[PDB]
Amino acid sequence: PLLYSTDDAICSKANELLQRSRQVQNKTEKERMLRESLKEYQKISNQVDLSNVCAQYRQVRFYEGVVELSLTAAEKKDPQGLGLHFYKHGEPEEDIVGLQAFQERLNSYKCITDTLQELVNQSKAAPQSPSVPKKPGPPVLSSDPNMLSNEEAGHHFEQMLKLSQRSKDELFSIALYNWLIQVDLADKLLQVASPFLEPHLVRMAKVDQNRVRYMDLLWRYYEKNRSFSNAARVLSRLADMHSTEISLQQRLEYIARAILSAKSSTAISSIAADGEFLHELEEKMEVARIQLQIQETLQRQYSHHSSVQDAVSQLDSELMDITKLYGEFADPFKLAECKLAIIHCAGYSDPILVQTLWQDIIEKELSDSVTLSSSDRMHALSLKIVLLGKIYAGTPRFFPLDFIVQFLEQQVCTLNWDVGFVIQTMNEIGVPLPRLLEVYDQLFKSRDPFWNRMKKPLHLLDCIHVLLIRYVEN
Repeated sequence: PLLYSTDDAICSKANELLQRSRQVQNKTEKERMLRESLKEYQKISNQVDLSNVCAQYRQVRFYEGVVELSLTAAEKKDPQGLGLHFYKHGEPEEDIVGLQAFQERLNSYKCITDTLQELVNQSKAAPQSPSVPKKPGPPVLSSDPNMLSNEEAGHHFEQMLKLSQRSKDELFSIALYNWLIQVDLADKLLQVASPFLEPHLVRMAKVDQNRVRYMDLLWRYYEKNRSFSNAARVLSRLADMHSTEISLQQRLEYIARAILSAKSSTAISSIAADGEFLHELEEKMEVARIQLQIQETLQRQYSHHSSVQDAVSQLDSELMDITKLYGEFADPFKLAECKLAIIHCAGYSDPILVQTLWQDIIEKELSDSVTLSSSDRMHALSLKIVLLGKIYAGTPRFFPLDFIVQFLEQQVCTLNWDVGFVIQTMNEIGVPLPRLLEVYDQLFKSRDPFWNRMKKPLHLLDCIHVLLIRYVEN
């Protein structure tokens, strides 16, 4: 009906590919004339609709058409920098207007993957010599030159890669890679190190939801540099600030970083930002290990089989906001050792508080031991106390003898054992020996109930005398 299209976006390319098959081979005939025709006689083709025309373009290996026509496309898509702030502005689509020009960009992305698969693959014969109906897309492999110039695809690779490495702008680099680099067998983005890789990586990291998909890549690819001894440089970026909560991986990181932890080493310039932060991380590491020990006990309890009804009233509200929450509050199993452990881990200074925690701990261990003790209640007590005194480096004001001693004398009173052995438990916990003398002299005055029955003066003085002369702190 007189219909006539002066400029054609795809018909020209379709016809030209028909001629490429029948008249002009891209690699061996009229390559420069084909480029020039591509720009000036196929300038109208510029933007090509992913269609049958593109399917017949796939069988030939030419790609200078892809890159330059895409340039003219970004010309006919972004007239004056529309693309630059498209990503650069960042997630405004939440409306009918935002998801508008994504069309044919997502199509070029999915299509690129389709092209990657079909172009990389082989013909019917190459995967299977005999040929049944042929899938459109795979390159045919027949009557290839005697010389091993048959494998054009290899330099096709080299060419397209140069295209990636070399461009006036970033248009065919960053823009057409969305559904190609996040699919199998893509090595261009990793090999290239553009000065814009890092900013896109930080932008992806900013959103936790976006970050998780790229998280393993996010740490490495984000940093061009080895980042040899980065500690909390990705940790600030790391989401949920999850240092002491899960403890099924936090300790894995703690050990795999602490068998290299270098404190006072001057590895990183900002002590306040890295040294101070990693110091807090070390405190948190103690927190996580201790809380994890709480978890392991409560989880493998036989007396407490399932843990369905108690743990979630604690976990759902705060999983691990603060250590003392679970250390002093969130332990239905009634652990008190955790309470004083977090009073040392999280410093609190009440003689009455510290003292009561001591009594609560002693009563907890004796009660558990009667229910279950390896040998002698005192021996189980020794197990627990060395465990506590090893994880916690002793603080001189935070480990007063006066507090422990009354309960130790209570234990000697209740459970009769060799006098040298209670001395061995306290001695092996590292308890101050000067304060041992001072406490055992203050306490002796007035014959306090704890020191009654005079079990030690029997042979303790002489045993400790000989023990000391041969050896210290014994």
